[PDB]
Amino acid sequence: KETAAAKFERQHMDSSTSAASSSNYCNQMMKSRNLTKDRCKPVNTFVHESLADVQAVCSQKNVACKNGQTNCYQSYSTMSITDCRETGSSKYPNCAYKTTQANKHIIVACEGNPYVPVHFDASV
Repeated sequence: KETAAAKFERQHMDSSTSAASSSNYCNQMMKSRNLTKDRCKPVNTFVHESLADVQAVCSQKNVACKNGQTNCYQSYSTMSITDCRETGSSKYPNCAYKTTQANKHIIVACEGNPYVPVHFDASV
């Protein structure tokens, strides 16, 4: 099985671009990151910053997670992100996503030693 940290990296990291290229960014990325394999993952955020910068969020502002856990952290600075969400015409295996590029603070839950992101909670 995938470690929690590796799954976060696969689902949420895109350090190769500074921002979403086009309207087709999400369709391309959701597919290549294997998030459309058995089903269409309905919502997924990619972060366009270095892994180091995202990992550093675990030592930033400690905040509650949406679910009530206390191991979430909000980035002090805004980061380049792309929100990917299924559209109305999306039907597995023909997954279709809307691509929304933005610059926001990210909030992640962190766990482990080393203490690293294991879940993407939200952006603000």
